[PDB]
Amino acid sequence: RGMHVPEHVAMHHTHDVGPDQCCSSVVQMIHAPPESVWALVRRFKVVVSGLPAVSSTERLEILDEERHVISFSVVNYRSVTTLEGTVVVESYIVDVPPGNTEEETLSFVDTIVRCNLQSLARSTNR
Amino acid sequence: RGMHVPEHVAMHHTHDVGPDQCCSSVVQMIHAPPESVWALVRRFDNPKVYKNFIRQCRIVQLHVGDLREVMVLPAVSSTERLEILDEERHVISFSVVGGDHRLKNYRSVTTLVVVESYIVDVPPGNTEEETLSFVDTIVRCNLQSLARSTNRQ
Repeated sequence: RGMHVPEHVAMHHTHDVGPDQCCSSVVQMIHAPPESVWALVRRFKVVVSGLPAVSSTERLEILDEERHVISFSVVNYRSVTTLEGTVVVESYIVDVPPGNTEEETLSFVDTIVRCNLQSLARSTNR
Repeated sequence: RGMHVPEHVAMHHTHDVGPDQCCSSVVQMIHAPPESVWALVRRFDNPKVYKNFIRQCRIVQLHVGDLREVMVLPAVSSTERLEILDEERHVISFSVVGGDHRLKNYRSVTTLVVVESYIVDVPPGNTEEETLSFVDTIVRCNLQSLARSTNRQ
């Protein structure tokens, strides 16, 4: 967006759009210290079942302990995650393969992140 | 929370866990008044108010006995009722009669002590350590989504 401190969020959360490629931002912050949050955002659970099958092909491309950055990816995703307490932004990338529209998908890959960075705040109250 | 909590968590939750009919609770706590909590949640018209992964939803000619047409990827679509809309003792329950989807019998009791009880005809022709975990997580996200939208935190 142009956050409070988009500084390590810069090169990362900056993703290239495309003709089929997409991406978006988030608002979820925590008041427990940041390194106490990183703690949990470092140990690779949050398929979720539902549909008959469930596949993924994930991979780590960035790991930064000193400044706090872990970039997920697929084998298209390219999730990036950043940080009196702490902030936690979010962004990713994706595909609209014939079958839907961005206002279902990026709102199908949107709604989950809140339910993933919301899971993180409970575990570090405030 | 605690043990003086049956006030309306008796005549509801004390409920028929039959043979293939499972259920489970939900630890959640919000710093707004239960009245402030209730308004956000009361809204059965739009479940979107706070409930996740939903899509557009209508009704039938909100009320007690008036059906709705919520819908959620590939395919699946949910059709519910509102057996109980108790507005004084914060309680909503609603069954998914006339649904399109797999997961069978339902009566999602959301009472406020803030707890959501779910029931699922134990079999979707599948496991049981998954039927609970598939939904109980779905449940999880929503009440967590309930919390956010009111200034609990």
